[PDB]
Formats: sequence, structure tokens, C-alpha cells
Amino acid sequence: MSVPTDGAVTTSQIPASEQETLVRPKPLLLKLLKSVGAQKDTYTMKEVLFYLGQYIMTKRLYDEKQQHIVYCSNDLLGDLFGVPSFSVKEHRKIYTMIYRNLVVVN
Ligand SMILES: CC[C@@H](CO)N1C(=O)[C@@H](CC(=O)O)C[C@H](c2cccc(Cl)c2)[C@H]1c1ccc(Cl)cc1
Repeated sequence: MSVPTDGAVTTSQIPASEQETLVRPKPLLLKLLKSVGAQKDTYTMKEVLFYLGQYIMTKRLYDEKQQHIVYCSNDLLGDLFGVPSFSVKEHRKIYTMIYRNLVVVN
């Protein structure tokens, strides 16, 4: 392994091949990723999701009493995704929101 630690989350809702896509996060997204330990400039989509999950957890934006919804209207995450809230269960939407904040590599 070339980095000290790594993380990745996958879902049955997105095809494997898509989750392996290599991407280069734009400024705001890269800033959030690094605030939780990420150290690179290029990631696979599943790594991006891992760190974003970590970001949500650390900022305490995840509560089961919120019935699967994350409320990020007052967080930079709300501006990254461009929505006031979203469901952690709707993965295609999450992917779509994330795609706007990056560029696919080569
Ligand atoms: C916020 C907690 C976070 C912890 O990693 N999490 C989950 O708790 C679950 C929610 C679910 O049970 O469906 C999975 C979720 C996830 C995994 C892989 C791909 C995607 Cl799009 C979402 C994933 C998640 C949810 C949102 C984001 Cl932006 C990134 C990752």
C-alpha cells in the first residue's frame, strides 16, 4: 500500500464498475475530503463515498431519528451537493450530486 490508510464503501445500488471510476475532486470537495484524513488528489468513487461518510459522521449530520435523512442546509455539504437534505438510501442521487464536484481522470 502506497498511503498509510484507505477506506471504501460500496452499495448494491450502483454497478461495481462505476464505483471504481477514478476521479479528481474539485476544490470544495477536496477540501472536505482532506478535513477527514484523505491525503490524495485522485480517488476512486468508493473512496470518495467513504470519506464523505466519515465527514457526515464527524460533523454529526447522521441520526437515525431523522428517518434516513441528512440535513445539511447549514453545512458546506449542503453547498457541495446543492440540496438542503437527502436520503442516505438513495445512492444514485448521491452519486449524481457528487459527480458535479469532480472530473473523471483520463
Ligand atoms: C452517512 C453514513 C455513511 C457511512 O459510510 N453511509 C451509510 O451509513 C450507508 C447508508 C445506507 O445504509 O444505505 C451507506 C452509504 C453509502 C454507501 C455506498 C455508496 C453510497 Cl452512494 C452510499 C453511506 C454514505 C452516505 C452518504 C454519503 Cl455522502 C457517503 C456514504
